[PDB]
Amino acid sequence: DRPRFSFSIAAREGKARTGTIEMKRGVIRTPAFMPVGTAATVKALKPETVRATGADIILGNTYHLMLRPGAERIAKLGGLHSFMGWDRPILTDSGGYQVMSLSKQSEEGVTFKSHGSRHMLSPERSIEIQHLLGSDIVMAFDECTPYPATPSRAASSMERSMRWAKRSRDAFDSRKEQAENAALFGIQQGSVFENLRQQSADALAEIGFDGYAVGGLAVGEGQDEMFRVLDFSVPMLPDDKPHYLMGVGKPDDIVGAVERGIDMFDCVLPTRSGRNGQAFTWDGPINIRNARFSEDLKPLDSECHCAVCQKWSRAYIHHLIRAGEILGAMLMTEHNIAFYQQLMQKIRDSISEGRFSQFAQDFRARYFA
Amino acid sequence: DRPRFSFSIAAREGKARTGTIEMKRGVIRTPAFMPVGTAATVKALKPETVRATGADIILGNTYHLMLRPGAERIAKLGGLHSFMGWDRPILTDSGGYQVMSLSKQSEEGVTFKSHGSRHMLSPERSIEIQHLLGSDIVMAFDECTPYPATPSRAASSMERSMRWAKRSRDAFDSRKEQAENAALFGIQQGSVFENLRQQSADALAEIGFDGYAVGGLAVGEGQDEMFRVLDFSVPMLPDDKPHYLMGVGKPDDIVGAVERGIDMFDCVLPTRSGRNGQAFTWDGPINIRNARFSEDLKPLDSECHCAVCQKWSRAYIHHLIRAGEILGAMLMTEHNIAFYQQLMQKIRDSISEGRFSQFAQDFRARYFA
Ligand SMILES: [Cl-]
Ligand SMILES: [Cl-]
Ligand SMILES: [Zn+2]
Ligand SMILES: [Zn+2]
Repeated sequence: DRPRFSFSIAAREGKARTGTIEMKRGVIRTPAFMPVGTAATVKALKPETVRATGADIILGNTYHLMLRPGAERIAKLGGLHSFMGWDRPILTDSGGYQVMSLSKQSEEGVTFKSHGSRHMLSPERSIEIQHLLGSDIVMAFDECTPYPATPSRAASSMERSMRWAKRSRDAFDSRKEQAENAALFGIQQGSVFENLRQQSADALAEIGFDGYAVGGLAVGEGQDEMFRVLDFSVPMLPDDKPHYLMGVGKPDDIVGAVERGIDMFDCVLPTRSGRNGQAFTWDGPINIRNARFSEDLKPLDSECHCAVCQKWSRAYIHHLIRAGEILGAMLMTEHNIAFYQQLMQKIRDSISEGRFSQFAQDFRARYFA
Repeated sequence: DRPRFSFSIAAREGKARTGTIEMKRGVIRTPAFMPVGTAATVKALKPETVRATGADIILGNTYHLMLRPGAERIAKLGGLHSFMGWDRPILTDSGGYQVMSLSKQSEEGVTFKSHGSRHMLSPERSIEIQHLLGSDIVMAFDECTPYPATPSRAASSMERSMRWAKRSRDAFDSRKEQAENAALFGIQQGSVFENLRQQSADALAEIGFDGYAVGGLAVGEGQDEMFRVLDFSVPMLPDDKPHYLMGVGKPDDIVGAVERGIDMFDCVLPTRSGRNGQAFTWDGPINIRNARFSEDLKPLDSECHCAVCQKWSRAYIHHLIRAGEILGAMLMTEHNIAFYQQLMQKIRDSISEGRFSQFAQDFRARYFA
């Protein structure tokens, strides 16, 4: 009854869009934020809590899960959805970034040492691992180069990534169960160079994908440069397909990226920085460990609708985090993920109502005040 | 409308009793197990989850809370119940054991260094701290001696504890809000010596308390010796008041202690050992980290009614705990506390039905098989 993958744009304002991706396991409202669930858990949250915050889809990692607990093992246990208890869509990263980030490169693929066993990844093996996991949105396997990259290392990694994108496409299409029930996204590369981004976009559009990610950003280029690259890169992608900015980001990063045509986001910031004591508020981030919160009976944020802000004070959460208590990480993480989802809802509503430009201005004025 | 403290025994079988303690913040079904909430949290659980497992009352610690976040601070923030979000009864230990365990003794009290500021505790100060916390069941402040104690160190600590019990009684009665809304328990001491236990029981009964704890056990004496001391010590206490065995214990410890007349228990074992990978089952404890569980799709326990066993496999929880994931600690802890509460429910039902002797035999035969 439900479709494999149907993206519908309900409203536009400038370059920003809002709409839905319908998939067999559920609907994804866009612009969407995906909580990161690296090792088959969104850290410190039950899946029901992740859903309660408003998340429609989570992200899992091919590289981590292939090492622990193992992709064939997860398949034997019934797939990633059943294993971790999340029955809605899951997007899996292909492994390319973490192989470079955490762990021998050739045209066939890459061999590497686990962060210390030896493992192989290729476009075909990445697609097969994501099939074994049961991913709903499969990412093409690419080759990343560190930042800052020379123009030579940018062009060579990009063209190989495009050759690997065609191999990923073919491996995915060769697996009937995958091609009938999942979607495949290609990844635009080319670093900060407009002509390479164009060559990458053209190659991916020639192959044909369900969605297009902007890769190679959120690697330490600063917000000004990221926005500058998004300015020319997103219009190169097919307008009628979703645009996914990998690894981004801070709340203001997300707002500016939506203003430039991005529909999907993932980032560890709300979870990781929550465990570290950083809470997001409409008046900017706060560090709850600061002594100024020790007797503050207000919730983390005065407008937030999350269950944490309905029940517990800053003072209590300050105590938990300073004491190293697990409940501190749980409450900070639930609030931060809920805050991110409320940001996405405000973005979606304001685009639908044709007042997203004003929302972005009002958001920034208060958030950086 | 609700009474300050009303203990009713609904059924008996041998020395075992089952019934209720009615208090202003709720009813406590006995025999009762109290999850330990040391630093104003039952580790890795929201209070709603603690309640969902069946807990009627939790335990907090005078010694830890007076150091962090501070008793006057908690009172300024509205009391411990409001601070941590648990609106049901709270029993607070008086500080005597942790002062000895974790941190200069005289007849007036004890001075000590925090585990490194300097602090004072006396019967009057302990009662006042528990008043500031808003405890529902206040423990008399006593002087503990390490195990194994000589007969001289046992008698001297006990008689001082009895002098301190009268001072605790007087300080409690002097505080109208405390005396009208909370209860006060005295602590029997005397180590493994029958005559000292009798002198202690007589002194406490002369003073008069709402309930009577058996102190000085669960300090490394083994189950045989603990049971031997309970055999003669519990009958010395007033029959018409609750009997509280502090710091106990393993499931078989609890069953045997109920067989000897104990009504209330607290222990860190289900929480602490849950975080460490030990799950309690009706077939005995298992360590979920063991490789034998890596592909085991069964729940932690085949009969357990808890939400963890309804949803997740041993294999998943094995992965979480081996990966150091917070959700592993959350799920193990919820299951273990739920298992303890189901044990207490089975104990209560079997005493009510006059088949507790058979339950204890059936429990032990299966648990140690
Ligand atoms: Cl994270
Ligand atoms: Cl604990
Ligand atoms: Zn909130
Ligand atoms: Zn269970």
